[PDB]
Amino acid sequence: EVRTIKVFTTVDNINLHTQVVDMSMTYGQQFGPTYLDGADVTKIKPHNSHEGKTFYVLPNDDTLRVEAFEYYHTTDPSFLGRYMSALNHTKKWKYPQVNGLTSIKWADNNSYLATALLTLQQIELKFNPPALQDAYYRARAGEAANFCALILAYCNKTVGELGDVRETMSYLFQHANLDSCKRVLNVVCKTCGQQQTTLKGVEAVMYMGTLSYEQFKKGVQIPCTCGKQATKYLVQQESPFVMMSAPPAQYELKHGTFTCASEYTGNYQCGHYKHITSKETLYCIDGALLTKSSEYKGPITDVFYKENSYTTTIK
Amino acid sequence: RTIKVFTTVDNINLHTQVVDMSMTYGQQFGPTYLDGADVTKIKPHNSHEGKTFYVLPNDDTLRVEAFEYYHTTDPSFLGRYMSALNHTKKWKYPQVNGLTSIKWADNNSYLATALLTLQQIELKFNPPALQDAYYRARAGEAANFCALILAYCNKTVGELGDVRETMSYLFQHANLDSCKRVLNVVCKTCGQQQTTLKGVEAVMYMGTLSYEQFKKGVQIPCTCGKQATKYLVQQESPFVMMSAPPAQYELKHGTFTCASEYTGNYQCGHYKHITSKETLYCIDGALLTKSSEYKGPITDVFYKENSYTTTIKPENLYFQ
Ligand SMILES: [Zn+2]
Ligand SMILES: [Zn+2]
Repeated sequence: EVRTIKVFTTVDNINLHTQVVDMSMTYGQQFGPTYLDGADVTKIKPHNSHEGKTFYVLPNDDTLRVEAFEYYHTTDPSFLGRYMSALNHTKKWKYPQVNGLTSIKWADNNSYLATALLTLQQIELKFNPPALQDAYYRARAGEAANFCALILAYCNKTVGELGDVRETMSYLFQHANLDSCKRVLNVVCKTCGQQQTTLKGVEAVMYMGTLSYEQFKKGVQIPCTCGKQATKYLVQQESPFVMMSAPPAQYELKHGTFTCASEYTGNYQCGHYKHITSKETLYCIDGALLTKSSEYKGPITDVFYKENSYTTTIK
Repeated sequence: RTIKVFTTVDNINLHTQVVDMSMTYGQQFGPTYLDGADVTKIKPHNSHEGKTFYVLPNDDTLRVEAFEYYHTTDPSFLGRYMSALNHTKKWKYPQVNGLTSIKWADNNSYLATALLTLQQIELKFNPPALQDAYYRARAGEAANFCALILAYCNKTVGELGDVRETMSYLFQHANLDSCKRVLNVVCKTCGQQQTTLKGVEAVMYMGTLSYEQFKKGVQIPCTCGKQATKYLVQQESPFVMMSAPPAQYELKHGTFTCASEYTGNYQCGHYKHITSKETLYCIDGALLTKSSEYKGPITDVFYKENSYTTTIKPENLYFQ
């Protein structure tokens, strides 16, 4: 009167849970949304050949919730669904090697993801969630569908939406081990005196307002709260890299003075990112396309620099 | 001879300048504006001494000032803001039913109902520019707020606007972080699937005007081919906005906060605003009409909210 097969369910592909399913009910009626080898089988009834196979499901009990938390480092019950929704699209993208880096061929307004992925491959960073570390290793090998889908899911963005590199890195850095990173700034006003500040973690590696790391060390003019103008400069830096960002204008990149950079062009509300990396010369990676030149000038928005330990000699 | 003036991108940080009356403002500052009017090709006058002029964010410091005030990095923003402001400063902003409206001009009806709506829902803007201008607009000086909405939406004065699109852009610049929405979709073949939305997506819905109908269930396609039922499980927000393609719809006193009526089509049309107070009021630019009931082609309805949790049991969804 009820026929069954044995299957395995999982939210992480590591902890497998035996389930006996009724062959007259769909997987969705028994599990909720269900996937077999990436394929959506929610509307399907079980087949004899499915016996023994592993199905991804969403976490709808305490056991699966704890396992999702330990793998993704999220308590949001919608995370896996939104990740699977992104993954439906990113699994169709192509991820060619371009000058030895995994890129992404243009699809679905994904240029900001391409330059973020290329950047992550050139700065020293360790991700805390096992799912993000695991997917990053796979991305490095040219299978970046899981990693891109996770990026979208951790930024709560959907495929096709406009992405911003600065916001994207900020979300990802929040899931990286940047706790030891340290930054000390000093701000001097001719009338108010000087004020020092110490930043840790993500705030210690990102700055908004200047693209030049060397200008940041020499001092930048910023509005002072007294209404006058003041000079802010970097006193100390402890981090494996720094990310310098600014509202775009026209900026010149020169070989050997930076690690990599992002350029933003086209319609501002739905624009296009290109990646520039410094190797033996400058390479402009534009999705699957490659060009090379001695220098590069354009609307740069983010520049990444290598760092270890810096202390100023100023004052 | 020469005179001292102030340049600015945000009207907070003022940069002292000396200009000469023999050259244009443009030769000295680049593109330059005085209360929205383009004075790039104008020579300074005696009577300009001490006035504050907007300039484009043409070095790193000014680009930081513009970013901190407007929360955009678009280099075209300031020019577009000024171009709109040169017009919106000439609009009239009468008080209608205790609310700041806009007298009709330049196809601005969508901005009027957006402005009237913002004065009736709880919303905090993140950009200082929008915060400051909203407060001024609440008090009746809405020219800068209206010009900023145009700039943020990449719309020019005179262009046909869309209220739903306009609110999307404004909500994008509002603190909606803690807003949350949980939905359930039930298919007889596929079972249940729950979805959670945050931010702008948690307060906006396209497909039905009726908040009550959203709670009770709406029919949608399922990828298996049958129709499924989508309904609201949980809502945490100070308001919700329900939108639909325009259709004849009856608004009843006490059942909604305010709504937008649209007459026209995809190329050209006109919006009016309907608010529920002691009775229903249709604010049509400067014009006020009071009615016990209202019937019209409604496209957006706003409702007050705080915390909602469904009492539907999935197993009973179709007992209706
Ligand atoms: Zn000061
Ligand atoms: Zn179905």
